[PDB]
Amino acid sequence: IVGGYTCGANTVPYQVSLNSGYHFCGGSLINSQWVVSAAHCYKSGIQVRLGEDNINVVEGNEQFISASKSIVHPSYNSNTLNNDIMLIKLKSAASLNSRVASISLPTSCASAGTQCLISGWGNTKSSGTSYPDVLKCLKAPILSDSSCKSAYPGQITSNMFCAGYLEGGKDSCQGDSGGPVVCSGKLQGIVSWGSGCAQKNKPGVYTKVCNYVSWIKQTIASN
Ligand SMILES: NC(=[NH2+])c1ccc2[nH]c(-c3ccccc3O)nc2c1
Ligand SMILES: [Ca+2]
Repeated sequence: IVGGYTCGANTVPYQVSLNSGYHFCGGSLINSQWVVSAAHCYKSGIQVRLGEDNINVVEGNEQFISASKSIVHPSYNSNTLNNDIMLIKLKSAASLNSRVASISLPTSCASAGTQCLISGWGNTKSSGTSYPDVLKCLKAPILSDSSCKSAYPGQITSNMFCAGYLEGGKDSCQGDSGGPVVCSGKLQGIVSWGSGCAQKNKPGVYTKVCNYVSWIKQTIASN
């Protein structure tokens, strides 16, 4: 996260870190046995880390659980990143409490102007790599479809939305992929891609979760 602030330990209880010997992506806890992240974060050997704040120190509240299965959306396209969503079932259920809690799925899509909270342990520099130890937060508004499509002509599908600042300086960045974009207490987006990080006129692009709620529900129901 570039231009963001330190969230404060466990203030984002649904945030998870996907770890394979190092933190590589973020994710969101939606129930005690399922996490939602981005299909481009897929790999085998994933350990899900819940209740985390400093990812390099065990400080208490952490729950490390291995992934039992990862379900990438069947229509995920790695060249366009369309349908960039994945579900991870945990080997055992997490113990939910005030530090580890699930986030609700939306009932409607959000409108441009809606303010959302984006969080993650990704890069905090737009030029160079500086990964933080603790969770960073950023408040960003959803942008109108015309500004999004004017910024990335031909690259935005109806399963994507832009959020951020066209003047530059604040954005999600590498290491944040798969994490949450929460607006009014509902999971509306998943960190998916962007051109560089925090560059002027190049906002972040996110998976539009409201288009997948029925798939998420049907898939969890059958697995
Ligand atoms: N500017 C952004 N809003 C952004 C967000 C997530 C990203 N994730 C990545 C990324 C880069 C290399 C490998 C995996 C990634 O998810 N770049 C990213 C850029
Ligand atoms: Ca820790």
